[PDB]
Parts: sequence; structure tokens; C-alpha cells
Amino acid sequence: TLHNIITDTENVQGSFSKHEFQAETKKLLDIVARSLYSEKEVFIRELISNGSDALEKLRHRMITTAPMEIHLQTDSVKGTFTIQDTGVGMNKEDLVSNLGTIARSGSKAFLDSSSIIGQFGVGFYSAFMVADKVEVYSQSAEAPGYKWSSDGSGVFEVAEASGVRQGTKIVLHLKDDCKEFSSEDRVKEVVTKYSNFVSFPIFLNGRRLNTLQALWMMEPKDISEWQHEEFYRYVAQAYDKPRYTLHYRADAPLNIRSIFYVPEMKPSMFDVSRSVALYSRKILIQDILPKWLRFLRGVVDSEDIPLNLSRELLQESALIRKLRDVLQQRVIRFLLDQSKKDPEKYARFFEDYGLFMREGIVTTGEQSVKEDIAKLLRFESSALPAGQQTSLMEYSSRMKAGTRNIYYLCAPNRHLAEHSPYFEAMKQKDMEVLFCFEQFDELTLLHLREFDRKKLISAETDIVVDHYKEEKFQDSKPASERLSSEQAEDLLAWMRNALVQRVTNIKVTPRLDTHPAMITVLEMGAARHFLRTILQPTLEINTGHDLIKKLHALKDSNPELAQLLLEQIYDNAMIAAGLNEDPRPMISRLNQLLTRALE
Amino acid sequence: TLHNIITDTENVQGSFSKHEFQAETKKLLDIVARSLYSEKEVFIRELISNGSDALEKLRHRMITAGGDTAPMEIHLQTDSVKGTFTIQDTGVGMNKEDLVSNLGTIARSGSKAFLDALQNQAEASSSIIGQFGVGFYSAFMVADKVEVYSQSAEAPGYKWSSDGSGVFEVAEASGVRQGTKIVLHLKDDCKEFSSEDRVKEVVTKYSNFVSFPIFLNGRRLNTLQALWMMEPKDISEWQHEEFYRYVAQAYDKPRYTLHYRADAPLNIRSIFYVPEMKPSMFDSSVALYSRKILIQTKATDILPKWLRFLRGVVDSEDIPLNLSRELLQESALIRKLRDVLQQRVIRFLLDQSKKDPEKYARFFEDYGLFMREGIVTTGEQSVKEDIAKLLRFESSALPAGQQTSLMEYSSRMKAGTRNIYYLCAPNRHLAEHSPYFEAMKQKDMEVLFCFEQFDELTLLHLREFDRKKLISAERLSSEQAEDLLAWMRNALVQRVTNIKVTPTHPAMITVLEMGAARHFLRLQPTLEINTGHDLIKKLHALKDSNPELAQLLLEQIYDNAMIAAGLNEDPRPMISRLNQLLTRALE
Ligand SMILES: Nc1ncnc2c1ncn2[C@@H]1O[C@H](COP(=O)(O)OP(=O)(O)OP(=O)(O)O)[C@@H](O)[C@H]1O
Ligand SMILES: Nc1ncnc2c1ncn2[C@@H]1O[C@H](COP(=O)(O)OP(=O)(O)O)[C@@H](O)[C@H]1O
Ligand SMILES: [Co+2]
Ligand SMILES: [Co+2]
Ligand SMILES: [Co+2]
Ligand SMILES: [Co+2]
Repeated sequence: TLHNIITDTENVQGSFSKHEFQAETKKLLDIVARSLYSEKEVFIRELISNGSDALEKLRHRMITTAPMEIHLQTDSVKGTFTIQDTGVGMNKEDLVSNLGTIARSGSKAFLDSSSIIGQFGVGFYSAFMVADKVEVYSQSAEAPGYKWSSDGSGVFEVAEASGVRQGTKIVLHLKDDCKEFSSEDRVKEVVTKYSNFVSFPIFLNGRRLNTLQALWMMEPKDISEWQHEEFYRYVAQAYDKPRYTLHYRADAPLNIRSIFYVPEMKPSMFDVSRSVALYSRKILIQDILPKWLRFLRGVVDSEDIPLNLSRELLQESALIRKLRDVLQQRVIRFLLDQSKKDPEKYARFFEDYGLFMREGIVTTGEQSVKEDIAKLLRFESSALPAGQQTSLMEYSSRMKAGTRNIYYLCAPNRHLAEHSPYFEAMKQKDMEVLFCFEQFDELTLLHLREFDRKKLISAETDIVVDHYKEEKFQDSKPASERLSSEQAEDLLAWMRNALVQRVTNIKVTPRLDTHPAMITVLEMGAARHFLRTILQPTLEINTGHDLIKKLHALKDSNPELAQLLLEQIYDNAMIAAGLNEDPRPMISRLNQLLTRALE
Repeated sequence: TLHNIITDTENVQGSFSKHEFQAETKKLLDIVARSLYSEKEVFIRELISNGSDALEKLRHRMITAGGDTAPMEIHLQTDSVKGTFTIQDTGVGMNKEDLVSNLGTIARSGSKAFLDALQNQAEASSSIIGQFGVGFYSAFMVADKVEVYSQSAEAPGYKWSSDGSGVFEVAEASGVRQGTKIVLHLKDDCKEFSSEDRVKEVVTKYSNFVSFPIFLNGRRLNTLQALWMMEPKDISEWQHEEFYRYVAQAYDKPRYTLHYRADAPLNIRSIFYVPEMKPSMFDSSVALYSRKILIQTKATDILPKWLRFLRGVVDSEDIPLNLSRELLQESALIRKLRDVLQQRVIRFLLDQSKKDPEKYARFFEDYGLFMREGIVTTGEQSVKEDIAKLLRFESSALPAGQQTSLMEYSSRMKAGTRNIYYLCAPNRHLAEHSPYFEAMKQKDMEVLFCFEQFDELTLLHLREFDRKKLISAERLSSEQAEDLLAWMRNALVQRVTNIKVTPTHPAMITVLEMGAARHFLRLQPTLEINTGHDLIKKLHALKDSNPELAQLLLEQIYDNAMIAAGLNEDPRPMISRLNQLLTRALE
């Protein structure tokens, strides 16, 4: 039933010849020039890094004055890119060894700090992506200037040159394909993109470039609020200022140097339907954050993320997942700390960004992550004054020992919640009820399902499950102000005839006071969400209510007006339940009822 | 104020000394083994691709040599006790010379030299995957020891073995089957590749559409056919639906299918799907392949951003690949492909609106936000008007629910008409009663009614379409009303500031500026009263007789008009008060 050809049948015969790996050098040069880097512009990043390393070496040799800088020159008339650094330079041996040998890195044998970028020994050859001819003038410290020249076809020549300034100058005779790198504006774009945090001054055609400090690598105390505003505007390409700043450093289990910002501007709803930069040794390298935290701006840097040869890919997908989980938990802890510090400011944050907390809860499969994010949610309570926000953890700490459920109610505003027909039935019990006003709060709590091993249950659902338990409820009005059992059952029989296929059951409830009726569905939250795109509703009436009392008299007094009224009582309860369809078609019927009621 | 040190001051003194470029082979071996890819699991994709190429070379030789139609298979075996991963193909194999040359030399590609000598039309020219010469070394990322047994089809078997540290060994071996067998002794941290389920995940991810059958521990894996390589007619509708669910990881059906084949600027065999299900807040896309091997599960450079709602596959045998085989090189051919594909999809969707306008109306309802996003995002005015051909709006000349396009409108204009006008309103009731729509109606003419979100932002960025700019268009006696008017103006001073009289519904709400209406749905309405309605003449009578009932009645007339104007879709705040009004009315 299985088809396998792999069997241990091979046996070594005689001696073995030992060999050594070889390399096709000319083929390797073509690979680096045509297939290594996915974008041609990164040759500027490679040459600047080499200039930075050469300067870092000279700075190290200054322990035993001279200017230490990088100069870029573009000539559109001759189509040349030129970079010159004032670093250690290279002698006759170093030019042949370092530049002539692929994968040979002098920056490897130099050790023996953490300010060197090169390690692979191939980055220099990126110049042959954009240039047909490359000239290198190098003058070593102490040390006879030499000129290195090649075309990238597998051969180079070296001759002694005079008048070579200390350091190294490299001239790229650009191909006709890549004349854009003889443009000053284009070259300045690439420098700002990849090399904006170099530790040495960079000059472009005589003008000094506005390099920045890598704030994420600095001590948080040495960073002012003004410095964070400037950095936020650069990394987020924004014009405002951050309302929250998280500067997170860690060394275990992973190296982390990061800064996250929350914009003071509210998120654009156009951009929400359609964020953080990753760096290494202060060079841009472009997953890191969960989807629901995409509203964060800033920078993440981790020495534990290996880069591929082209310096544009991350190699440890298991570490990125682990990094993302660490960052996620650190942001949750930070946001909770903002709630306790300034709850008024956090109330505006949750109002502008709370939608991301709800998305994260709905789209996550891990229950512990759902509950971690749910700690950020804020609601009102029936046990607290109006306007005072609370949380699920604060609700849990008020629960008695004998309770195992968290009750909530979803209504547009505080007044509708306090005077809801579903909260009137809950007042007969002595449980606290969360008041949730946001449009997607019910969907969120439905996906959350439980918090701290306590089941979430809506007021509407609990009212229906009480029907299948004990009738432990008393009417808010004495029996003298309600219909008798003969009168109520006579009314219920008429209602079932006038509302055949519209309702499943009609019953009298002793749990209402101000409202004449209500609609109950066991899975009310799921019905309200499905309506965002004829079910089996139950109509529960208040026989103590004057409007219901008048309905019983109208079915014999004015039978046609009584049916018109019954339809409006049903519609009012459907609207109040959040289960109404289009409210426009009922306005025509309601105006007809108002004229007839007013004689 | 300038400071430049770059000056032409160098002059060569002496003679040149010529040298050839070198390679530090031991360091380079390490670079190509672990520094090329983003995932170490890639060694499985590389070794299966190499075995496919060996099988392809064997199939090509048999066109002339005429073998016997050997099995031609790829077999994988895992051993979780010894920690080994084994792959064997029944392909063309390698003698001792080819083992030392191909395996021992970095960037040496025998498949590349095979491709160069083939006739450019031969079948094997478009299906051989190798070219770089480094893919095999990815095994040393996951293995401390690599052994290769190979038997060529000529005349002796050989064993090639190495640890990946500069040297390798070659010896004669007996019992070596025709083809190549590679045994990887997995490192401790890469033991997962000795697990059957893990190997099956990698094969499915990258090599699911390899031509030749693939066996794992005696069980077949690649059962799916590359549908994009077939003739569009020879593909039935049920095959597209089943292939769509696989490529899109979906569970519905495609509402639109575009099977696109072309040869310029690149060879392209592609299949695009539009899902039948709407996008949701809780949330793959078009994958890129090359010679049946996955390059990117989410292609980035081939389609514009606004077409990210499309699902499916694009395969190109000659697109310039990055060394990592998970990226594309920067190429003018790839930039032209994106423009060709953009025009192709636009044309396809335009043909669907002619083929089935009702079905296209449902499509534009679900995915119109991507058309609108495309017009705002792109910078070329020519592609703005191309995407604008897909836009649909309502009109004042057509009844409600009927749609028209910008081209399906520039025709019905008058002869001397260089302008076209639109009105972005929440709904039709507000648009038909907009004071600016009356002005655009007195001078004949017709206004587009735009109700969708960002419809205003779309037409503003559109500026001009079809060489024509888009310019926004922005019984009760004789005088018993003022006694009711001034009473109505006073009872709701905080809601409206203008209450008029206009000759079913007792009253209606109108809004002056439409920009203020959408701000309210996230203003100053004009309550227009009719003197002839019963509730209005009843409100005038109850005004002084029953003041409590008159206040509840006025509030209900106001709220009912707000509902009829679409400015109140959740009438929950009124239910309790309406119940009090009904009770006091039926005394
Ligand atoms: N501007 C320079 N001045 C002095 N020495 C240099 C300069 N550029 C390169 N070198 C030397 O030549 C060597 C060639 O480096 P190459 O750019 O090929 O790779 P790398 O920078 O060592 O490593 P990577 O490939 O990771 O960038 C370097 O190790 C360095 O020692
Ligand atoms: N069965 C086989 N498995 C792997 N390589 C083989 C096989 N038969 C022949 N070869 C040769 O080994 C060479 C090494 O290829 P590799 O280093 O992976 O780079 P590429 O695949 O791009 O040529 C191939 O070009 C191919 O000619
Ligand atoms: Co054995
Ligand atoms: Co307690
Ligand atoms: Co000169
Ligand atoms: Co040819």
C-alpha cells in the first residue's frame, strides 16, 4: 500500500579522494551585480557603510584631530557618483586582498567596538550594479597612493598614484541605465532613507546633510519631550506630536531597542480600511507588531535578528514571532499604566483608538491574548455614577463569592442603559451590569466569551434563561393595577391572532415597570450582529402598564384602532431591542396611528 | 559656505599590475549556506527543485535516446530516531566528474549550461529551475553532514560526502540506483525536519505544483495541478472553484475568473479571481510563481495596491529573480507588467459590466472602495480615468436604485455641454431636496447623485474625466401658521433655526450643505411644515388646549421627519417618549 524506493543498499568501494571546494569567480561577480540586491539604489548604502567602517577604524587608531567625514559628489554632465572618506585607507596589499577577493572582509580580521557594519566581504561589489567602471584611490595612514580600477568582468589592475588624500575616494562611472544616481535630489533621497543615522558627517556636493541621532539606542532620560516630537515627526512623516511615547529597552530574552508613538491626531478612517521601521546598526532594513497595533509609529531594533546577504531579509521567523509577543505584552502593560496615571487622557485614547483593541480581540485565537487586550477596554457600570468609566478587572473585584458571571448591557448612551427595559428586569436581581456604548462592543464581548474564568452574559440573554428556571420575580405594581388572569389571557389570545407569523410566543412578564413590552431573543447579541447585513422573537407584555391596559379595552372598543396600536407596540419593542429593520416604512403607519388616536 | 574635499588631484605614476578577482571559498561556502534565505526550511525547496531538473534532463534525453519511461519520481524519507532527512530522485544522475564539478564549485550550474545548449523552444527550456549554482549548499544550513549517492546513465556509482567546512570526499559506491540520493544528518536545532508533518508543510508551501510525483515515506504529496499552465478552454468551471479555494485559502466560489496568458514583456501564465464573499474587518492574496515554484505567497511588484482584492496566481518563467528566490529584481519588464495587468483587469471588469450589469452592480457595491482608493492613490491622470470607467453613481434623471457610469452620461449631455456635475449626499431624499440641486435643475441639466463613502474624495482627486472636469454642484387658514410656527420655533430652539411652510408626511427635514450632513452621521436642518396635514392642524389646536400633549406631538413630528430624511437610523432614544405620547393620546 506504500511506494518507497529509498533503501540502505549503497556501500563504499575502495579508497576515497579528498577534494576542496572551489568557486566560479566571474559567475559570482555577475550574481552580485544582477541578482543579490533587489533594488539598485542600495549601492549608496553599501559605500557609505564602508566609509563609516574605515572612519571607525581610524577613530580606534586615534588612541595611539584629522577631519572624519564622508563626501558625496554627483556629476550629471559626466554621469559619475563619487564617495570619499577620510578613514584608514588601504595600501597595496589591502587593495588587492580586500577588494580583489570576494567574501574577504578586512573588518573581520580587525576585531581585534560594535560600530562596524561590514562582515560578509561582498558589499563593495554592489557598485557594479550601477557602474561600468569603478576607480578607487586609497591612501593608508603612515604607509604611497594607489589607484584600483576594474570593470567587474573578472580582472582588476593596481598602479601607484600621487596626490592621494588620506582615506579612500571611489568614482562610479554610472551605466546609461542608472543615470538617476548622478542627480543630487535622487542621491539625497537614498542617503536619508538608509544612512540617516550615520555617526559621521556626510556632505553632498559641499553641503552638509542633516543626519539624525538614533534615539532608540540612547538613554530614555537623556531624551526630552521635544526630541521625541522631532523624531516622531520624522519616523511617522507627520506634522503633529505624539500623545504617548514608549521607549522600550530589553536584553533578555532578546535584545530590544525600540520607541513607539501614538499620534495625537485621531486615525483617518480612510487609512484604517487600507507602520514601524526596523533597523540594524543604524541602517534601515525592511511582521514585527500584531495587526491590531498598526496604529503605532516608531522604530524597532534587535541585534538578535540575523540579516541575509543583501541586508533586506530577516532570517529567524521564530524569533520575530517571539519578538512580536514580547512587544505586544509590553504595549499592553504600557497602555494600562497610562490608564492609571491619567484616566482622563486614556479615555480620549480609547475613544480614538479603541476600535483596534476590539479588532485584536475578535481576530485572535488565543484566549489569554483576548483577555490581555480586554484589560484595555473601558465601560460604565450600574454600580457607579454616570460618566465614571470602569474595567472588567474592576468589575471582577466587586463580584461576590457566589457569583460566576459578568453581566453586560449594550445601549447607545448612559440614559438608554439606565432606563432600558432589560435593565429593569435586571434590577430585580442584585448583580452589577456593565454599560457598553460603542457600536462594536457587543461583538467584542461575544468573541471574548469569558474573562478571568467568568462567563460573559448579556442582560437580554439572562432574561430569557430565567424563563427556563424559577419564577422568582414580583411585579413592580400591586395586583390591583394589573389585568386579571382572565383579562390578560383574553388579551394574549387576541395578540397571537393579530401577530401570527411575526412573533413566536407572546407572554406576560412581571419584570417590567416603565415600558409596556419588550422583545426577547436568547441569542440577542448574535441576532443584532446578523442584522448588520423574520427570526423567532418573543413579545413580553406588562399588564400593569396603562398602554397595555388601554390595549385590552381597545380590542372591544375600537378593534381596528387596537390592531393599529398593537403593531406600533411591537415595532417600538423591536426598535428598543435593536432588531428593527428599516425605520422609514413604519413612519407612515405611525402617523396614521397618531391621527386616529387624537380623534 | 560650501565644503567639498573631492577634487581631481590624483595622477598615476608607474605601470599597472594586473590581477584576477579571487574568492575566499571557505567563507563564501558559509555565506551561500545560511545567509541567502529568510527561512532555513528552504533547503527542501532547493533539493526538490534540483531533483525536478534532473528528471527534466532525463525526459529530454529520452526524446532522442529513447529509454524505457522510467518511474521518474522524487522520494522523501524522514527518520526521527537518527535525525536524518533523505531525498532521492530517479533523474539523470551524476558521474564522478559531474559530482566534483557541480557540487564542489560554488556558482557552477550544470543546469544553466544545459539550458544554454537547448533549442529555445524545447519543453525543458521553460521548466528547468536552477541557474545560480548555489542552491544545493542550503543543505549545510540544517545538516552537520551531507552525503550524496549518484549513479549516471552511461557505461559506476559514487558517494559524495562533506561537512560543509571547506573540503569534501568522493568514493566509488555499489548498489546506487539510477539517479541521485542525498542524505542530510540534521543538526540538533533542525531536528524538526526529521518529522513527517513538518516536511509535508514545507513541500506543500513551495513545491506543491512540481511536475513530477513526490513521495514522503511512501505517500504521495503534490496532487494539485498547476491550472495556470493549461489552455483556458480545457479548464471547467468546477476546476476554477476548487483551485480558487486552494490558492485563496477560501471556502466560497469565485464570482469572476480571468485566465490571462501572454508572452510580452514577460512570459506570464496567470489566473485571477474575485471572491464572491465580501471583505470583513476580521482578517492571502495573489501568489507569484516561476516555473511552478512559489516565489512569494503575497506578490508585491506585479499588481497595483488597489487590485489587492484579487486572488490567484501569476507565473513567469523569465522574470528576473533575486538570489534568495523569494524576491524580484528591479526591472523595467516588471514595471511594464504591472501596467499591462492593470489595463487588462480594468478591461475585464468593464466587459463584465456589459455582460451582466446586475451582477456587476453587486460587485461594485462590495469592492467599489478599491476603485475609489485607486483613483486617489495613483498619480497619472490617464489611469485615474481608466479606473473611473468602473465607477457607478445614481442620477436625477434615473429612478432610485439604478446606476450610471461617467461614460454612460457624457453621451446623454446636450450638444453645447462641456461640464458635468455631481452632488455627494447621504441618501436620495436629501439630494432631491438640496437647495443647490434646485439651482442646477432650473437651468435644465442633470446632476450625479453620489451616496457612497469617499465618493466626494474620489471625484475631487479625479478632477477631470473624458477631457471634462468634475465640478461639484455646491388648509390651515392663511396665517394661523405663525402662531404655530413661532411656537414650534420656540419649543426646539436647540435643534433647528429655520421652520418654513411648503405646499403624505406631516413635515420633512432638508439640509442646506451636504458636507454638514455626513458630519452629523459620524448641522442646521430646515423643518418644512405642511399646512394641510391633519397632525399639523391638530398640533395648532393642541398648542393651547393640551400643552403637554402638544410638546410630545411636536417632538414626534420632528423625529419622524428626521427618520424619513435618513438622518436618524436608530430611533431608540424616542421609544420611551413615543410610548408616553401614545398613552396620553388614548385617554
Ligand atoms: N572606503 C574604504 N576605506 C578603507 N577600507 C575599505 C573601504 N571600503 C572597503 N574597505 C575594506 O575592504 C573590505 C571589503 O569590504 P566589502 O564591502 O567587500 O564587504 P564588507 O564591508 O567587509 O562586508 P559586507 O559585505 O557585510 O558589507 C572591507 O572589509 C574593508 O576592510
Ligand atoms: N539529482 C541532482 N540533484 C542536484 N543537483 C544535480 C542533480 N543532477 C545534476 N545536478 C547538478 O548539480 C548542479 C548544482 O546545482 P546548484 O548548486 O543547486 O545550483 P543550480 O541548481 O542553480 O545549478 C546543478 O546545476 C545540476 O547540474
Ligand atoms: Co547504510
Ligand atoms: Co471579593
Ligand atoms: Co583629472
Ligand atoms: Co537561445
